[PDB]
Amino acid sequence: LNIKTMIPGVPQIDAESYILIDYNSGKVLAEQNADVRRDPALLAHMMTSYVIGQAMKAGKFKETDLVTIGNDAWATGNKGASLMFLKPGMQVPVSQLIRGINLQDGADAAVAMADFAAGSQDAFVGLMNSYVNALGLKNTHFQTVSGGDADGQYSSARDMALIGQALIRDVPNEYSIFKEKEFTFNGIRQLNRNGLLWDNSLNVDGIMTGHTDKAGYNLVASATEGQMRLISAVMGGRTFKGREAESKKLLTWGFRFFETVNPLKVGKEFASEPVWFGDSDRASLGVDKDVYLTIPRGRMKDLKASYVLNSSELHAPLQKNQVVGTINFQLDGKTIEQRPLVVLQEIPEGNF
Ligand SMILES: [Cl-]
Ligand code: NA
Repeated sequence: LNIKTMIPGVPQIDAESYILIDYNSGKVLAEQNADVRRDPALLAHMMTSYVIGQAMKAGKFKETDLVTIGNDAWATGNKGASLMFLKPGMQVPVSQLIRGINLQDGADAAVAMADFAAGSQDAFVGLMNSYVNALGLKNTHFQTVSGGDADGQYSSARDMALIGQALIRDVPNEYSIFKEKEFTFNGIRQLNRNGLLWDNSLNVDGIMTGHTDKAGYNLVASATEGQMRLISAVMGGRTFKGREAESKKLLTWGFRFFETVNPLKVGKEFASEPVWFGDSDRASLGVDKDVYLTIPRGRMKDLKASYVLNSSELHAPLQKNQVVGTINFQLDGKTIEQRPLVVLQEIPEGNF
């Protein structure tokens, strides 16, 4: 009812679905049909990139390793021109192939990497589906690594934003690939088709874009402003003209009306409480995971922190990171965010 306590209107987005989330807090800022199962088109390669990134993180291979191209990679919609051939017998560096997945149809480079990383396309696809389970995605399923007609291949705006968040969070060295405006594939210079990388009003460093007639226009974008990072997923975009415009509009809106606060870090003492029957007198209390809250912009000065304990008194023995209560964060008297209150240091039984 104030200009201070206002609820912002969401801009009109000419697309079938969308979601906008904060990367750190995972807070959902805006959504429409975010769980509707859709053709992801070329965004499916975000999951391809994710699995590849996990393989490299785990030291399975390196960007300098040479990959031989098979007949499997050649058979994808079968050189009559195109110096963009991944022809059989070639041995391409992993560096070229992981970037070539992002480029044009990633089909032949994705098929080559699938065999390299997982032995076969089917096994690799099994890995994409195990990570759908690991990431908790409820509306994503993969059928193929090449391109994406595939009638049993789908995702949603939310699930695609979550894949973008995991890419950034879990495999940042693979995520770095996405901001490169240009790279050389097979000796020929390519440009990044994420045009928002050239936007000087926004700091966008990801992620992927893809259009087909059945899937419409699709973009997953990530943008930063200081320490704040937003992720948008816009899918089933209706027009060419809005294919980057709609996502820009969403991203700028989330930065204008929301700010992400970090009230408390792992290991820092939020409160202390006395503990009975221990070797020590007081329990050091806080969190086991960094607290990130996304709140209305202008409100961070007004945010109030408090806590409640699971009990009347703390009794030893207390394990490190044992949950003993709840931290509540309030604005205007109402609790908007809660986190678990843990023991920061073990208090074994004793005397006291
Ligand atoms: Cl993993
Ligand atoms: Na590695």
